Amino acid sequence: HLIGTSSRAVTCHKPATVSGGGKSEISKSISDAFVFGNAFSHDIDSAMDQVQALFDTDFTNRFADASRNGTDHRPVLSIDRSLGSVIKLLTPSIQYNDEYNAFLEGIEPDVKELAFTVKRYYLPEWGEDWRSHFTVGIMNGRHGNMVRLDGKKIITNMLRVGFREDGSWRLFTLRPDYSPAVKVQTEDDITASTVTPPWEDAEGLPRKYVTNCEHLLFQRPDDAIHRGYDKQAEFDLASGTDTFISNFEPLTHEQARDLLTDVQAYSEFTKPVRKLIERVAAMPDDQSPEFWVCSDDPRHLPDGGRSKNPRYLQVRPTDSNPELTTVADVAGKLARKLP
Amino acid sequence: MSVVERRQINAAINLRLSLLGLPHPDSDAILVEPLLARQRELSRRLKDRLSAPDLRIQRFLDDYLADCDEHPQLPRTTLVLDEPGLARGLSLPVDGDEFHSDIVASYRLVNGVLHNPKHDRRTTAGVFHISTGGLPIPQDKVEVDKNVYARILARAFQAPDEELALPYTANLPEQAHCWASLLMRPTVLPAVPGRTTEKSYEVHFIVPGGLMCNLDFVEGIFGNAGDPYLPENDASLDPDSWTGHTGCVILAPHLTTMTKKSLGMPHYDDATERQRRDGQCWRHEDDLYNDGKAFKVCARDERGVIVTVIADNYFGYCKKEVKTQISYSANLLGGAEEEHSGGAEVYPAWNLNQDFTDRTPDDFTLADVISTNRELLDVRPEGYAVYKPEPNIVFIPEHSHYSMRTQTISWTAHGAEQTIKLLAGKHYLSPDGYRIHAKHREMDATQWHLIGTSSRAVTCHKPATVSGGGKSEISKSISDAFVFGNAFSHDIDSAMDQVQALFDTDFTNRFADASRNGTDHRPVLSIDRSLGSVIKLLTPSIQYNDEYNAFLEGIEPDVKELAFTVKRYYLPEWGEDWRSHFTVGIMNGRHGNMVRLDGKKIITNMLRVGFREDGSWRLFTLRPDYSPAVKVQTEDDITASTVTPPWEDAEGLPRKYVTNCEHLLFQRPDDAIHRGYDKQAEFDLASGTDTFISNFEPLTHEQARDLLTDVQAYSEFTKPVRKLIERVAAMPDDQSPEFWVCSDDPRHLPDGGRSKNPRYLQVRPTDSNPELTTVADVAGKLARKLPLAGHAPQPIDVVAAGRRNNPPEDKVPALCAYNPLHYMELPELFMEYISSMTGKSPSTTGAGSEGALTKGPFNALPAVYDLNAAVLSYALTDYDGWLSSAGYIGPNARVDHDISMLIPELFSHMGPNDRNTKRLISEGYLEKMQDFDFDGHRVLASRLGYRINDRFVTHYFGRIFLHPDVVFSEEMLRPELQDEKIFADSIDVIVKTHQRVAQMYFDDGTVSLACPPIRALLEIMAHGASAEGWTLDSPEFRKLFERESVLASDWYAARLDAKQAEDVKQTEEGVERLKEYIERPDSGSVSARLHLADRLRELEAQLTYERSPEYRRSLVGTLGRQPRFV
Ligand SMILES: [Mg+2]
Ligand SMILES: [Mg+2]
Repeated sequence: HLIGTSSRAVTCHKPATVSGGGKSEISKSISDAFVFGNAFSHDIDSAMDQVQALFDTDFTNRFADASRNGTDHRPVLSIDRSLGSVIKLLTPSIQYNDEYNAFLEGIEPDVKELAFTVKRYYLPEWGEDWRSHFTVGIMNGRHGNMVRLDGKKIITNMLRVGFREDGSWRLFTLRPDYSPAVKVQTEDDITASTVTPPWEDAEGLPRKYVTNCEHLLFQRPDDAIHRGYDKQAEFDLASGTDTFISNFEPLTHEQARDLLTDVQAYSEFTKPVRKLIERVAAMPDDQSPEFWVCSDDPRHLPDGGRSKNPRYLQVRPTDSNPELTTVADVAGKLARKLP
Repeated sequence: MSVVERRQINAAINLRLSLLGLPHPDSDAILVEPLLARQRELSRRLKDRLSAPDLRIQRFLDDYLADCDEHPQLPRTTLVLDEPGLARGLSLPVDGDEFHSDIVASYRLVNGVLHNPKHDRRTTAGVFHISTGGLPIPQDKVEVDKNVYARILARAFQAPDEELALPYTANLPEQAHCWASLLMRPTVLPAVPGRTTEKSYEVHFIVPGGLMCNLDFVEGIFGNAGDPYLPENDASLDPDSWTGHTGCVILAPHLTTMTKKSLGMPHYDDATERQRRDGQCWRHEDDLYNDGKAFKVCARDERGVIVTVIADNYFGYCKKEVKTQISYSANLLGGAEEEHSGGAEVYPAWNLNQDFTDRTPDDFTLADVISTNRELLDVRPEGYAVYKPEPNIVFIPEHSHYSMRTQTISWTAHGAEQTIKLLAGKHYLSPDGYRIHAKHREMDATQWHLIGTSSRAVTCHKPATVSGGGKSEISKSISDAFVFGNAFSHDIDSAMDQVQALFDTDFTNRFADASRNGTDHRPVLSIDRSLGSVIKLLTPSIQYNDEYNAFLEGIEPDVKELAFTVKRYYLPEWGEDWRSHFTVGIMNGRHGNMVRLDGKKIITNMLRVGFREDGSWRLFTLRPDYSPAVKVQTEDDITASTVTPPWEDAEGLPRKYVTNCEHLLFQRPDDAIHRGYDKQAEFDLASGTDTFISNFEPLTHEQARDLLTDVQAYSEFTKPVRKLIERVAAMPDDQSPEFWVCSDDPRHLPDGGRSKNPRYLQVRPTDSNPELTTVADVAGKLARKLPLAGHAPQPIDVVAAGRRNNPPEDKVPALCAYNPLHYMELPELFMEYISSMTGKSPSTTGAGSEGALTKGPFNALPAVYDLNAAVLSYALTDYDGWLSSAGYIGPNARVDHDISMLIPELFSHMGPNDRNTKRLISEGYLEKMQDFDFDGHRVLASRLGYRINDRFVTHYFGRIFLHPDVVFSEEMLRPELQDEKIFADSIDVIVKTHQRVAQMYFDDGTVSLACPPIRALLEIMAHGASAEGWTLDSPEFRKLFERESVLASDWYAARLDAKQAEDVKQTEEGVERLKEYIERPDSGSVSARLHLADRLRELEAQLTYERSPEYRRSLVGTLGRQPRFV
């Protein structure tokens, strides 16, 4: 699919944030927080009948301003109607009548989600027949509930917003047209800033401009002890050769050869760490370096546990990914008619 | 291949072209030149001297064609391909990557070599021509006059220059024109210890240089026998491994422009009805031979020399001709068969979850395994051993404990508990061969479990299977067919409440044998109770009592599956709070329905069994403990087999032993055009660099770069093809090879479409995964208490022929009366084998026929030879004839090959007694097909034999599927419920085809050669009754097929008398051959090197034994030899 990225940056500043308030999280991409589910329907044929009736609805007289009614005649599956257009069309709005907003409230959330799904995947090659591409599977002769597109299950994107009291996740579906925002990190821990009138207009509203005083970030991969979870730290710690690492346990060649055949723990690491364990395990005992660090083994404390403050100097995201940084700079300059 | 290997082949090629005086590239030479000048001069003094194999061929032609206008003489000077690889290097220009002639387009590829012949497809209509003057000609073949054959064979050696041009020199200032020859030794009789020596016949391919790619093709399949001029390669000087038979194949596409008139064939007015039927006559003087269509002409008789000329270069003709000549040698040799079959040694496997304790019987100990093969074992101090020829095989003491959680194997030895690490990639063999290995799931590399594979092979054999009947699927692994779904629950709380109630059930008083009650007190979630135990615990069984099986039948299917899921994933760490570990997701504030283990969705294994009428897949859940059976492929297309008393017991019931005559498999990846679908083909076509590929489109570097940037198509390929496209895209324009082949782009046809016959030569699975083949052989020998070193063949266990079915269409006949699995007694089985009906090419009377045992187009001999030996291989062995269904079950239940994949898994989970058809019938698992009236006409449905019922499905498919009672609907088990008319029409088509095929045996008179069983069957098929008035129901007719009848018969002893007489004749000929050769004065040097002195004494010892009545008694239980060929 296509991703559209606005060139209009909304630069966010997260100051004066206590420990555990989420200072570094503001520049961390939300794509890794994605949870993937499927679409479930207790009765797909009764659901597609309401979707078909919803498609056959005359949406032209929906606006609160009378001058706007009778101007938009695009059907829902029209090529001239984007996926976002259909989402706004079926969302109660101030611009819509009470006649229409009351009608929108009466649509089942199961039906609204299926209507968006048909819109997302409709191909004009299908013509009038779109129901034949949306079925439910039959398992052991019994009808299933997971909606399928040409046999294949439909995959939905979700994010967690808090936990229930019983500990289970509160998952919520993202809009079909939502895509993770692109973040260009500008600050992490030590920030130098200034306030001036805007550099492009001395008579404008003053602004704050910041830079990062640090060229390497002193990261604490707390949850890297859970193999496969902290993907970034696992890549940072395994794929480098000059990484400054602190509060980790020094591991030996034989320890890497033992972990290589620890099939459970080995299969849980992300691919960068699995590669690192392979390379170390293949080293003869006379080949240097003598030690290596694994992302899931912090420094063993003499008491018995392990250090809760593992650390390493991380290359800044804008330097490890200079291309996307250039794209944002070029795009942001076009947005402001700047050379 | 490496650049070094390619320069060595080119160097060997240059030496041989220089010996023949032919032009060759100019690229130490001072060193070999005096040797070359010497060998040339020795060669011109002996010029036009024929090698020993060519002498047996030429002497045959000179005598067989003694009364003809022409007396064809073989090419006296040829380019002899005495080493493997030469034909590969010669089939492409030395300096270029592309070659074009009027018959082939050849390309050097990144992933191998590509050869597109003039015709992309094989045909059968009027293709097999047999010369008169030899053995009888079947009714379906084209009859060619002996004189016309001589004129054809004479013109076959008059080849034009363009056809003689080697591809090796196509870009050189001067080209090399020559004939090329390749000697091969294809297997005809397999080796069975103490029973038969592996015997092969000898074939000599003699083709013009422009057909070099055909020599590379057959050399890869059947091997290279070397320089035929050397005594080491003379089949007659080692007669114990020779069948006494010689084949010859000439390829001459230029024969397609012969006129019938120039060949002296009669005009249509002067020709007989057989000649008019066969096109062996002309009308206009411009009429081409065989009306321009492809053809091969063939001459052979009882002497054992078959000479075939093929006028088409499509590679299928070459391998099928070798198959024909192997079948020709088998019928003339006796005691052997050539089968159009696939097969595999199938070892059943189970998912053993996390913990398993070894259960080795008392007659199997590691102490005995060590002392029997201690020169092969490195005994470790902890008390286990490692197989030194393959260190990944590890022999574990009996009664050991396997744990996946702690990842250990523990036992007691040397008065101490021993613990070793359970490694992934090792094969832990119990003293009886039972294998434990660690594996992670396909959809979750972090989910690990133990796999247990039985060392007790159920060796499956799939013969007489028409095209589309699933012949190759018998050996394909069912792993890639797995469909993965999730666990579903309408209400997980109420379901877990019923599961907890189920766990707190008193299960100890469950048995029908009341003395077995009160003995098992293990809870459901006990460590001492296995996952399979819980499944057997909740599965209705005849071992349980009436009240308990009713209690089980009252368990809802969801609760039963959830109970198994709780048992599958339960951990003793959880204690008694297992409920909290199973929940459903809350999405948008609404409770979901996917059962989740600690938050993660549970993944379930499923298989498709057919399609609904709307096209949707019929998915069915597998038992948690089901794992795909291990399949060691043994056959595919060309099978040499024999029937002897078991090699471990001369008094035992005779068995069949098979081997594959092919070493590369000529695969046709039909569905490779659907990217990602055919994972095996896509891996084979992309991961290689030496693959022989045919009927694919040659692709350029630029086309790889365009495909690399086509995100949709590129992402749909499997990773191997994606990696190949990446590599070719990175290639500059100055880097060779210039071409490559993509698995989804077959050869583009001149008429717009693409070829439907894409082909490549596949390395056999037993050769591409040699470690697993070693594992099965070691495990199988331990299961039989045999030493690890030595040939230990496994007999066939199950014979499950496949059958293609189809619903009726406007011109296609109804062939859809069979249900998933039929059992046929010998009479009904051989009406199927004789007919081999298929909906493809349906004639005017019913349906089409592939001939007897599907060898119709691959048999130069009367089919009745095969039928006599085939009927004996079932009567002498008590082999049951099974018949699986493919394509359709009735007119409306399409199943494709879903059931073909299920048959090996089904039988592998059935023991010997389970598969015994006499108790299956008497216990109500097999229903006899009954005749019925329809529109006043009696529908003879009884010819279909027996079919499985739902009791068979519930009991034996219940060992694979979680809910077996729903895998097959009633319309699928009793297909007449779909449409009675279409069912009656199918039987009518079957009965009418039985008539047409059996009648051919009367038109050509070969029915007079049939044994009494086969003879009366043909009379019944063709006329409605035998000469004695017998129908299929008559007890006198059916008793002819019983074992005690054939053993006590005179026609069987006559086959055993003929067998002993022919073996004595071959040996005494081999004795006179060696005596003569050693008594030559100049042959003393080779007698010392080849140990011909010892070999002659072995022959004379073999001759005395073959003459004794002791050898005649050992022949009882074998197929014998055809007593008369006319
Ligand atoms: Mg700080
Ligand atoms: Mg075949």
